[PDB]
Amino acid sequence: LYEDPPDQKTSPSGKPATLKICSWNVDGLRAWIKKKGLDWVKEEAPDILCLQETKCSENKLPAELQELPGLSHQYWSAPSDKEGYSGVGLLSRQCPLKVSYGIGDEEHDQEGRVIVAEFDSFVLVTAYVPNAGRGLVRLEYRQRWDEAFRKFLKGLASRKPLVLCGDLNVAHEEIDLRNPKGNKKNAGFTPQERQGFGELLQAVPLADSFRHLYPNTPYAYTFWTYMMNARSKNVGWRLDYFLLSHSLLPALCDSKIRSKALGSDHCPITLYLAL
Ligand SMILES: [Cl-]
Ligand SMILES: [Mg+2]
Repeated sequence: LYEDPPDQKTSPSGKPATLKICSWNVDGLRAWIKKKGLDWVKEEAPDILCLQETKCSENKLPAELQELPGLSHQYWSAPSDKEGYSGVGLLSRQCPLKVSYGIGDEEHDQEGRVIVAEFDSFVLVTAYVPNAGRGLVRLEYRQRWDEAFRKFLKGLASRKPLVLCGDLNVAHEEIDLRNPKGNKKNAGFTPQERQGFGELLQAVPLADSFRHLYPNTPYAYTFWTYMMNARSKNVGWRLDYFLLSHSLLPALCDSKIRSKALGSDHCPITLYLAL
């Protein structure tokens, strides 16, 4: 049983939130639209909306999307017929200084997984990290991914404060999933993936915004398998994060998990900063 606390919209020093970022693995744009994903997003009214697993291989974006109120600057993984392609999206009220795609490493840049948007005061990265796979078939690949990604982000953070959000496909600690003992050998909770996530936090460095604010809170999940009504039982995993440069912690007001928002097998997460 989990109840997200009310939105806290001031920083530790009392500054009003000035930026609201929403991130959501949508499990396919079209299916998500059908399930009222966009109605929810219009209620949330974020300054920036980051979407993962759009499954938008085809050139044509749905019309509902370009028309989304306020969020007129929209960046999508380039459409691709490549097998294994996932697609991410980054939509913004303000025009970014600069937008980039991928992580400068060809092995990891074929599947539309990463968008970088630079603003004046910080850089925003959204990512859909590769799942380690059924029977751990993509585990060795995931370890090469974690290292390249860590290095790429360490590079960005050296220029400007960093915000990374998205589906990072790992539950960090035992408190991060309902069933830690049964999943030691499943994608998302292997020691390798937990270790990669620990090295990410250290090397960049980055802080886990939710767990920073709520260090003891259990049953706070962000994903539930469609299988066997896991969501009804809250049999879930926290795979979605906002990770912040330490220098942004004094700007951090709250980090939310939108437990009841329907539309996908993940729920949205939301970040408030005072910048
Ligand atoms: Cl994946
Ligand atoms: Mg999915």
